[PDB]
Amino acid sequence: WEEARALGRAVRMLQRLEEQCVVSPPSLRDLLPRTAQLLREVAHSRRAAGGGGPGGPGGSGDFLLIYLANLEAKSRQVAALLPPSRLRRQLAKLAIIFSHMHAELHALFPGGKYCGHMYQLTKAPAHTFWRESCGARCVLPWAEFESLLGTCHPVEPGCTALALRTTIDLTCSGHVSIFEFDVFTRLFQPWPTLLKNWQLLAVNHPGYMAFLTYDEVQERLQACRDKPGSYIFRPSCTRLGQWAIGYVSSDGSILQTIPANKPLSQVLLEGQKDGFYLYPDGKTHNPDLT
Ligand SMILES: [Ca+2]
Repeated sequence: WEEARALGRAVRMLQRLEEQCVVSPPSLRDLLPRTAQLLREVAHSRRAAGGGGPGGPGGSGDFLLIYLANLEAKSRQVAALLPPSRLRRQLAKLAIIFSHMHAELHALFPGGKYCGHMYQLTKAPAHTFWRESCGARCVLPWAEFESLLGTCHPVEPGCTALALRTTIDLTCSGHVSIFEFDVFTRLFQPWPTLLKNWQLLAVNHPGYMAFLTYDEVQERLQACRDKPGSYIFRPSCTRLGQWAIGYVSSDGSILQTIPANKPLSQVLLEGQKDGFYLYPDGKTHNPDLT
């Protein structure tokens, strides 16, 4: 069967990369063997008589077809860069993407065993939307997903929709999994104003940084070290669905805040009032979040 062969090809490509990579999270040296070990687990479980969950479009089989083709494409990108500033950045972005691919596979096939049909989103309104719109499916192509989301939260076609796609699609696969929609709706809660929240915080906010690691943001914030109240906020790529707010304190040290149940807009507005989050990316413009 073709899925078994494809799983073997993927495990081999991850081993080649792992050997070609011979530090701080996300690290390809860590992620490559971890993802391979998970795929070996998936292969074993797919031998079982049941365990595939509801079939058809967007089920476990479809998820793996799309996931392993994308994992191949990203692995080719890494191989083409590795030695046998630009390079550091390209390998950082790809490490973030691998951290995303690992987290998604772990969320949906923990221990190798599919749970995409049972998976539950963090935010209840978003969970209901997914199960009502998408049913038992764990993954959709972007164009279908943009249509379904639009029954509730329509986005303007063109550059805005494409920006939304770039934000939601953590694995850069062109498909949205239930795990990606969980992360997105957690980050940009609350549900009733979901895309307004995303517009105000991730398209029109100079403090937002996507696809940057902890080390890259520290390097960025150090530049602001003489402007206390400077801050940037990014989605964590190691603790998916959480924000990490990096900020310059009064004394000039770089601290971190992690939001919990409060929407980001509330955290930033309260941190503005308290005088902590004042100059986004060190810029003078701080957007009004009411
Ligand atoms: Ca994706």
